[PDB]
Parts: sequence; C-alpha cells; structure tokens
Amino acid sequence: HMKDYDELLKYYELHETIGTGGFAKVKLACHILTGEMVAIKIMDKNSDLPRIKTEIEALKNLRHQHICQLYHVLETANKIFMVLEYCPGGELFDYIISQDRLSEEETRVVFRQIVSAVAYVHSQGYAHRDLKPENLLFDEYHKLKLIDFGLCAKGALAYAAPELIQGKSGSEADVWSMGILLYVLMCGFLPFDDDTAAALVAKIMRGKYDVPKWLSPSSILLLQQMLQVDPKKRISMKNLLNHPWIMQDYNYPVEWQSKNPFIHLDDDCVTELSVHHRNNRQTMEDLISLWQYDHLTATYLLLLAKKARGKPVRLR
Amino acid sequence: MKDYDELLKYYELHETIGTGGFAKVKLACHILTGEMVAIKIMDKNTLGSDLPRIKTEIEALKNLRHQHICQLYHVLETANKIFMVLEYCPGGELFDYIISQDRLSEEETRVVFRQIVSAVAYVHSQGYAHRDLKPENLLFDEYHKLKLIDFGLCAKPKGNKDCGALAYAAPELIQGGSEADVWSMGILLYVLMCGFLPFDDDTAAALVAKIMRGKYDVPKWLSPSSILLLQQMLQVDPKKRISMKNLLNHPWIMQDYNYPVEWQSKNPFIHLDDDCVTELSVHHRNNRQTMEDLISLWQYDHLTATYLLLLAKKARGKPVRLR
Ligand SMILES: COc1cc(O)cc(Nc2ccc(C(=O)Nc3ccc4c(c3)C[NH2+]CC4)cc2)c1
Ligand SMILES: COc1cc(O)cc(Nc2ccc(C(=O)Nc3ccc4c(c3)C[NH2+]CC4)cc2)c1
Repeated sequence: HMKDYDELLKYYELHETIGTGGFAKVKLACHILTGEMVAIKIMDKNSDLPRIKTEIEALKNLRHQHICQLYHVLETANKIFMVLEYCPGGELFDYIISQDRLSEEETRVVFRQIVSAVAYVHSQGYAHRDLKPENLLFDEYHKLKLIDFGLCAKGALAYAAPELIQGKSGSEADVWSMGILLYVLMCGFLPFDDDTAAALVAKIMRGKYDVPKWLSPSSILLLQQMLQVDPKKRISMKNLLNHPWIMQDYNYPVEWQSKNPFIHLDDDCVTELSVHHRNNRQTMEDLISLWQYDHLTATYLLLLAKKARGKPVRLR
Repeated sequence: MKDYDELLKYYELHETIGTGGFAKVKLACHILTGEMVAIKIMDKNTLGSDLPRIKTEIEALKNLRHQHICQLYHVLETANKIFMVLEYCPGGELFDYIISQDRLSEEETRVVFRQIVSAVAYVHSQGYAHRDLKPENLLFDEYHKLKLIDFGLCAKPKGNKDCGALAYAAPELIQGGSEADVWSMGILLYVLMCGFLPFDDDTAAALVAKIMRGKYDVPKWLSPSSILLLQQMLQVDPKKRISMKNLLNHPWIMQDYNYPVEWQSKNPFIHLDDDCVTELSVHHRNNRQTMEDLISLWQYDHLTATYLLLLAKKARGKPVRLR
C-alpha cells in the first residue's frame, strides 16, 4: 500500500519527480479519466503550514488564462497535495539568462501577459508580493502563467519596492516589481544590483538607475512612471492597461478580464459528466457550482481544457 | 546577473528540476570537461532558521567521499546565493522505483540494499549519522547505481552538539546514536520486499504508538532468512539492534554474492590520479608539482570541480581532455 498516496492514486497516475525543496516537492502526473497531464505539489505537512493555507484560499478565488490553475486539493496523514496546471515551457527567468536581451517588440508580447494576470489579481482584492521572472512559467503553447501565491495578501530584494523594505506593509508594490521585470527583459541586467544586500537596499531607496543607449524614449518613459520611489507617484493599474507603450504595435489595450468562468458552465462538459455520475443535468450543474476543489472540480476543469486543444469531450 | 556572474564563467545553466522552498535545483553543464552536473541554488535571505541545515551539510560532504554518496564538486557564495555543484543522478528516486512496481523480489532487494549498506557503513566510519534515511533520499545515477543524498539532518553522534520522516524514525529518536540509522535501513528493507510500511496510520499519534510497541506483519512470501534479518534490525531497544559489523557479513547479505559488503571508499582524498594532474598542468601551464599542491587544498572551488569531474570522465571510459 502506502496510506499517504491511496486517495491520490485512485485519480492520478504518478510520473517523474522534477521536484526538491526540504518541505515541498513537485511531481508530474496524469489525470486517469481525462488523460490530461498535471503537476502535483506534494507537501510534507509534518511549520510553514497556514502560508500553504493562504495560497490555496487565494487560488480557489483566482481564475484566469495567465494564472496557473488549481484543480484539486487532497490532504492525508502527513501530506497536502495541490493538483496544478501543466507548464513544461520553463521559467521566464530561464529565457532571460540563456540569451542576452529581448527587443522592445519581443518584451511587449511577454509584458502584456504579465499586466493581464496582475490586473486581474488586484481586481480580486489581492497583491502577489513576489513578482519576479522565476514566478512566471510557459505552458505547452508558450503562454505565461503566474505561479507561487505563498507571499500573497488580501520576496526577492532586487524586485522589492522601497516602501516594502523601509517599513510600510499594498498593490502599489506589485507595479514597482513589474517595472524591474520590464527593465531586465529589455536590458539583460537589473536596474539596482550589488555584491552586498546593505548596498542593494541603499540603491533601491535612492532610486537612480542606468538608462541604456538602445532603449527608445517610449521605453524610458514607461520605466520612469513604474519605478517611482514614492508609491503615490507610481503609475496606477488603470493607466498601465492603456499606456501608449502598452499599445505600440497592438491597436488595443490589455484584456485583463478572465476568459475562465466561475458562474457560467460548459454544456458539453456537463453532459459528458452526467454520463459518468449517471445524474440528470440540474443535479450535475448544482454539484459543480459548489467549487469544493475535489475530483469533480478537477475532472470538469480538465474536460474544459480537453475541448480547448481540439480533442473530444471524453472520459475513459 | 551578479548572483550568476561567477557561476556562469564555469557552468552552462539548463532546465530547473527542484523549486520547493528556499532551494531550487537546476541542471547545468561544466564548460571545460563537458560533464553534466546538478546545482542546488539556496536563497540566503529566505533561509533563516533552516540556514544551519545548509552549512553543516556542506561540512559533512567536504569530509564524505564515497561511490554510494552523491559527490559535492564546488561551493560558490554571492550577495544572497549559496550554490552547491553536485553529481548528476538522472535515474530518479528509489521512491519512484518502489511505487511504480508491485514489490521487488528478495534477489532484487539484495542488489539495491547492499548499495545502501556500503553507503551508510562509510558514513558511520566517519563519525556521522545521516538521520534521514528513506527511499526519497536515494537516487540512481546514469549507470543504475544508488547515491545517498541530502545530509541536512546530519549528526556526528559522539561529537559536539548542534529527525526525519516519522514512519522511518527509531523508537528512541521519538522519545528523545547511529543505532537509529540501522532501524531506518530495516524499515527500507521491509518496504522493498513487501510494498508497504511495517508501521502505518492515518494519525501521527497512532503511528508513534505502533513504532513504540514495535509489532508488525510478517507476509507469507517472506523467506525465513528475510524474517530473521528484519527482527534483528527492527529491535525497539537500540542495544539489541544488529551492529554495522554484523550487518556487513550477515548470511542474508552474502546470499548469491558469497563475499561481504565492500563499504570502503574507492574515491581517495590523498592519491591524485596521474592523467588528471597532467591534463590540468597543460591547461593551467604549470608543473606537476604545484598543480598537485593546489589540488591538495580541497577548497571546493573550480579546481576541485575540474579535477573531480576529470576523475569521473576517465572512470566513464572517455577522453581525459578540457576545451
Ligand atoms: C498557482 O501556481 C502555482 C503555485 C505554486 O505554489 C507552485 C506552482 N508550481 C509549478 C511548477 C512547475 C509546474 C510544471 O508543470 N512544470 C513542468 C512540467 C513539465 C515539464 C517540466 C516542468 C520541465 N521538464 C519538461 C517537462 C507547474 C506548477 C504553481
Ligand atoms: C549530497 O547530495 C545532495 C544533497 C542535497 O542537499 C540535495 C541533493 N539533490 C539532488 C537532486 C537531484 C539530482 C539530479 O542529478 N537529478 C536529476 C538529474 C537529471 C535528470 C533528472 C534528475 C530527472 N529528469 C531527467 C534528467 C542531484 C542531486 C543531493
């Protein structure tokens, strides 16, 4: 047997680890009924436990095309499992460091996905508080997914906002980190960087940085607005979404609004579930809208993704 | 880029495999030798109370050199980053092997268990106890050999003062030696041959009670040789548990091999392989005498990195050459 893995292994076929981290691990798996690939964050529950519990609560309320999806939560004797969206494309961090620097046009394709995700987070009354390129992953279609909501509220020093260091705690800090991200994408180096943490802090607080020769005046202007030391003088989310730089080859503002619904349900997905549970229709729809994040939330959301990639609405 | 400036002179960085907590493991390639490595990236200002678990592990690994222990090559430290350059183990956990199949035969378990015994007898000979033996902590290299990993809960039982999975934990360790490691090897032995733990429950309080009472199922498929080794290793009193010396040449261990476990290291601290020192002398452009004197330091810098990977490359049947 194994009593920690009995409930899990009714629903998932467990694959390669590709995980390690003292308390937390990540294992590849396959959802048995849909055939669909997932990633499982297996926890050794025993410590840092109600910061796993805040992440789960945030993710249960956040549903978005640029936020990596939670399907299922399972809890045993010495485990918490989190069944999550499959992101084989790697970190955004892995792209920056392996190559030199993206073009303005290349950075815009990527940055508009970061803005869409973060504007949705803030609309839900949350702040991520750990925005960095390690925390943005690519799916199998090369689209960005915001991960790790472990520091979220209703991080890395180089990305940290002056007021966050200098003793005030909320979503103005996220705009700053997006400005650090913007700079690294286009330059290939951080705007504030030092050999000692005490000299890094001093540079952030002062707020002076290099303006490379290759940067356009449009790029220089967005950077100055986002990298304001006073969080009151930093660009608002509303003005970011439709900024001239943001729309500079796209003749339209960032679509930050979710295409992943909580309150409207796919009929092909409800009929194909009514076949398995042998319910009527009203019974199946009423059960799904509970969003308990059990096997039913898992099967439905992995059915919704199955039709999206062309394949039929079919359970095995 | 300033955290990765020194690292990226020596290593080409590839796919991320761990992320868990403060620690991310990244695959990489050592530029000069061409040899594949794994890099443990510690966030220094995230760590906190679990930062002593890092410095003690490094110090233990600097002193442990064996064929059944995952080798440390290089330690690098920046503004907020500790790096640990480690041996490449693409075969997966021993955990992954166990859960995938039914339950390994007595003969299958012996091939594997003799590699665990070699590894742990060497640890104890160096005055350490691992304290976190479990199948998640044993990896396969590209040649299907087990390597012992994660020395974070490391001991020195009769040295100066500074736990693990509950199911593997020795009775005396719950209530508060290297006698505990022999118990955990006995839990490992049981799971390999049975496919289930000898003590298992839904609640931790009911697991502890089962460990302390020390009673367990003896499956019908288990040989009387297997039943005998198990009761010797799974003694509640750590004084009545089988010693390492008696384990090394136990009748169960020696079945089909007809020689005891060779636990002694084939990886030396003193003898400096000839071809490696001559290959390094031509690259650095100095004599064999002060190349040898510089290697002799074991600082765990780029020179330990290149030398120990050169020694690895030779053993693999490959040319002793840097680019
Ligand atoms: C909300 O999203 C979260 C929250 C959290 O706490 C952690 C994660 N972490 C993930 C990490 C990795 C993956 C993932 O799918 N990675 C993946 C999948 C396949 C392959 C690789 C990585 C790399 N080798 C090729 C195959 C998914 C979530 C998310
Ligand atoms: C003493 O050794 C240690 C100490 C420690 O604190 C952690 C580790 N962890 C490791 C984890 C993984 C690997 C490793 O090499 N795994 C690996 C390498 C390549 C591939 C895989 C895993 C699986 N995907 C295909 C390719 C090595 C050490 C060790």
